[PDB]
Amino acid sequence: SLLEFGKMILEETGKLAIPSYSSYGCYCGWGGKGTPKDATDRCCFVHDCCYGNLPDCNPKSDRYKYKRVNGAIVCEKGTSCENRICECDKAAAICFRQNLNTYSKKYMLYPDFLCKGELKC
Ligand SMILES: C[C@]12C[C@H](O)[C@H]3[C@@H](CCC4=CC(=O)CC[C@@]43C)[C@@H]1CC[C@@H]2C(=O)CO
Repeated sequence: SLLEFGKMILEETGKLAIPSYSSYGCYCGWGGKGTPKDATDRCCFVHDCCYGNLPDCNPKSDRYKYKRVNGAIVCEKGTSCENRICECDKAAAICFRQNLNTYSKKYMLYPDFLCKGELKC
């Protein structure tokens, strides 16, 4: 679920998901169109694609369980949807973490009309 993803992001990165990632670039949060701005946005693009791979799943509302093994995120057994959503969210949180070094506040609240360019999942 969205609140769980938010917590996973905070855990990984130290940033609150709202506002650091909820409106970032062309793909994070509501939004996704055009060319991603940066690596972090590309995380969102791939995450968007990841959710798109699951049209009869509801990742905002569906709660999954995960644990930590070494500080590593380990998705735990639920429904097939929950398992898959968990893996999507886990990847995105790790990707944010991997790309904190190029996170740019200038992409927060990024204007929709600057998102043109195209990209197939
Ligand atoms: C889902 C995200 C996690 C997080 O918890 C946010 C969400 C945006 C909307 C939202 C509404 C809430 O009241 C709870 C948090 C949450 C539902 C965030 C946008 C950034 C992050 C994403 O990157 C999605 O692209």
